[PDB]
Amino acid sequence: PESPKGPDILVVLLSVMGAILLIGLAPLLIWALLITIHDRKEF
Repeated sequence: PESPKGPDILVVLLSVMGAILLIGLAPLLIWALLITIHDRKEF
């Protein structure tokens, strides 16, 4: 019935899937920021 309706697995799995996405975007965001920072430059 109420087998944890929060299977930590599914919740952990989603959170895991979320962490993976953040990790992948992390360097892109940092690179993007550096690039945006280097690409953006004023003018």
